[PDB]
Amino acid sequence: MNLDFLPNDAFIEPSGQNINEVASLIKKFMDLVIENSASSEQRPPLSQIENYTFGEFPVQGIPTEGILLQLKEILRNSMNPLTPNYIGHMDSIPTLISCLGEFVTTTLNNNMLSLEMSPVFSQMEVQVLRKIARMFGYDEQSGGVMVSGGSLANLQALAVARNHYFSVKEDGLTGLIEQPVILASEASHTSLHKAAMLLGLGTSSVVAVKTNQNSQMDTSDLEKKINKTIEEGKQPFAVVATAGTTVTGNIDPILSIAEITKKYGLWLHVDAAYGGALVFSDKHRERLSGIEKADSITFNPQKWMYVAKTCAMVLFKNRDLLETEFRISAPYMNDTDFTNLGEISVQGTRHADILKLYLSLQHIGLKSYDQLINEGYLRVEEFVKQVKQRPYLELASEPDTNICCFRGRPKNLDEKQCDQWNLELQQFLLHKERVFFSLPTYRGKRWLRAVLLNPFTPISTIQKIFKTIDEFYINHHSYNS
Amino acid sequence: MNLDFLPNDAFIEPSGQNINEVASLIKKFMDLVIENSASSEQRPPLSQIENYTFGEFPVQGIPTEGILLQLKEILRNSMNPLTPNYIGHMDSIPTLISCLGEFVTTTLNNNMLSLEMSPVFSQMEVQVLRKIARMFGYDEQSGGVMVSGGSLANLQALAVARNHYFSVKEDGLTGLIEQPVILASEASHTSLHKAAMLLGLGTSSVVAVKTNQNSQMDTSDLEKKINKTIEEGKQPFAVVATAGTTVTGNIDPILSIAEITKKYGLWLHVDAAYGGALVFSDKHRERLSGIEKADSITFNPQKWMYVAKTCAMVLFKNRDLLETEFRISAPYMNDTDFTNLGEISVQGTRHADILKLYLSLQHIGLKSYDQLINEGYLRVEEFVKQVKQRPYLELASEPDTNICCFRGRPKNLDEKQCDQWNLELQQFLLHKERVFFSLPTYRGKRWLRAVLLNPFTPISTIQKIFKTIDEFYINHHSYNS
Repeated sequence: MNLDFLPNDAFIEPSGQNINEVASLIKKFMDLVIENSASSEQRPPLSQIENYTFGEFPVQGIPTEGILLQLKEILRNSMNPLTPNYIGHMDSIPTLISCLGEFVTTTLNNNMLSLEMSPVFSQMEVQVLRKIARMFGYDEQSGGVMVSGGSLANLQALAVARNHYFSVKEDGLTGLIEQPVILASEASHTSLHKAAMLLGLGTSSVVAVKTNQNSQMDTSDLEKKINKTIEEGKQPFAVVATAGTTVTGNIDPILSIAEITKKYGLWLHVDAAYGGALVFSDKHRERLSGIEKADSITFNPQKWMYVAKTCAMVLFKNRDLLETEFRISAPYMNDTDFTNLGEISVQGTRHADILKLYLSLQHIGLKSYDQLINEGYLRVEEFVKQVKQRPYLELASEPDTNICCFRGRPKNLDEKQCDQWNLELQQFLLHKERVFFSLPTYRGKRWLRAVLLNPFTPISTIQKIFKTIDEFYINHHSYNS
Repeated sequence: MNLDFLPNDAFIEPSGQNINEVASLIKKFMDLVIENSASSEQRPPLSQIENYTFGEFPVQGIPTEGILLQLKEILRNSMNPLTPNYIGHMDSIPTLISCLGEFVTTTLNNNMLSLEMSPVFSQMEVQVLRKIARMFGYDEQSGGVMVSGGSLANLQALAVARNHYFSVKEDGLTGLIEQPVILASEASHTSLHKAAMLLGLGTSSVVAVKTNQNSQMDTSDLEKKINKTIEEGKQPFAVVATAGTTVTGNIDPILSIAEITKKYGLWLHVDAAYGGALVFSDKHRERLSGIEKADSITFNPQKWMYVAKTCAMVLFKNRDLLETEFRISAPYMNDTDFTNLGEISVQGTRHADILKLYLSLQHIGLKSYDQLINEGYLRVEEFVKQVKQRPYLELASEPDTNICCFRGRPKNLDEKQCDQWNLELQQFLLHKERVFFSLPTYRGKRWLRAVLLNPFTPISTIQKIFKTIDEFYINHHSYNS
């Protein structure tokens, strides 16, 4: 009786008889997490060792002790992006309030499928997304939806555009004569190809446009590509403008692209998954000029807003387009004026991600977020200043965000020797000061990429890193030759 | 200096200077959550009041106090599925260890985009999904991937099938002559239509097949539909078998469907989002006989396994099909033997959901899950027994899972009067004993639907609701007439 087979703390009994055991277990977990996270800076950003002993469920439930030991062992070997010496990827330190809100949401166990399941979260999400859309420059007719990652947002926007221009919602793409074409920058994200493939358009449907030296779209090249594809059998219907590309973090000229698309009557989609956070900065918001011309926007607050994963949204200039092109009246649930979020979304059941974003915005505030963005820009400006004044160092392009991609180009060394030199420098930096630099391959060459997101990285760290770089250059065998 | 603009507990400093403030805030949040969840049974399962004052971000960060007040006021008005008197929907009480694991994963802030970002979680997920696939009856060639909800799993399976049969991965669906057809049961989930629409096949591509009295697919009707669609221009390519339908929770005859699909060479896809948990029950696993014949399976551990949302996976009989049909070699990240989970998935960045499932399996064990499933079946059997022996009560169909849909059919009342009687009975039951019954519309009539997932619901409760039903029937004005 009273569930004697289950462990005394398997569930939180609604009556509340086992409150003491639940409290003790929660306290143990909280203490372990606090101890692990407090000493993040001491541990190296990356660990080479990995664990591979899983996939054997026990017949008898293991006690809380032992489980805690295994959890601690797993945690020690996990990736460590919380240390200040991790400036290689877009992952950064998340706000504490967001993590606590995520825990609260998991404990509540509500659902975003319908309003009945989320009486308050649905309205909160609607209002918060409306405020964000207003901040991007849209009117009251604009409307958005939250998804799990920017890939789903891109897929939803492309599907809506395809349905609106071709009206294949109920028939399909088999009867169409000319293949639709989507034009994208040659430095665009890899999710565009997957989205095009999943919609039946074809992986080869995406047509790449040339970019200038700063990894920005070339408007004349875009016009030439549009004309060349029109003369052929295919017909263009969408143009994708990327703000904050993946590698160099550059921003396309959205204003000219929007003008061209309006001239040719194409659907303009803006992918500001990283650059969107600029709308929270008074000084640097103008870098996104013309974003109000796009027919849809993809935004990821989890990147530059320090919100625990995952938080991502897609915004549309017109709500009726989402209500008609995407929505299907097949479901016959209870009639309610409020539109269920599962009908106009790619996925039906979704975890309530609005709470963490709302809590983060309330706790930090607008001014603090503006200050954080300004500090990141200051760090990137100092990094760029240090990169110059060194003949052997060259920049891929002038930065537009807190991302800087640079490389070493010894005069005597050739391309392969330069790549080996860059890889050796990355390894040396990682092993000496525990500073992590990503090593992407752009334009056929390896570049050391640094994303400056950690608020605790000081200028002295950058100066010490560059001093170590100079020491490595002087001590390397190439200089002797 | 030292981030004087931010609140003292906005982030967990890697150095560890503000450990005391972080600990105090975490303790406050834990105490609030424990207090709220302990008294879940006292609060009614549903609350009519909703909050609508959001969407105004503060210029200055509010202190932790006040934020806690607003958080608790929000919590009090949230839906309450943790009470034993909530048997209306598939939502239930989640395991505590899963919630704690979710909190730990959020604190770690790793990523499933690539192995480097999740050195251990990737391997853990691969091994756990392999074990689950082996438990469904697949061989070593089988392979799975976790997504966010069953809708994404259905979309991925349908996309893989379409690419495999038609080879439109690089060209598109415009050149095809005959429209592809997918045959589904008339009681199938609404996500099939959305998946068909998103893939360019067409919302009308899905062809509905008749069902017997028990809401199960009719094999002869399936064969007739296949022949009739073949004679026409269209050509079938996939057949969808649903285990544990949404309304009545019935299971289709997967063995005969698989035999027919093999005879006609179609892709069989099994959607066991709810029924899949039966593979953890020794006594009732045989209800899923023939599931090993399917070319893909969609499973949702979050429903019948009491895992905090969201946890869902899709399994494939062949890994090479996923490696070829779905994977695109466009990304040029670091070369590694281990395949990145973002290339073979609909979404790139995903929160680590494997940890909560692994922790739940370790803490509870296999025997405890078997016992929980058996107890649910016992409750449903008692519910069915009580439903009979009452002339005015009729069952939609004989249950196959812990879901029972029944209704009241007074002899004198007509259809509209019967529907009004059912709605009034639902309201009366909700208002007297705080017992929540869902009110779906099936076959043109409203049915009181009860999903028995709460482990703390005893038989005496069922007897009490049935006595209340008898009292309502006797006291209703229809009986006097």
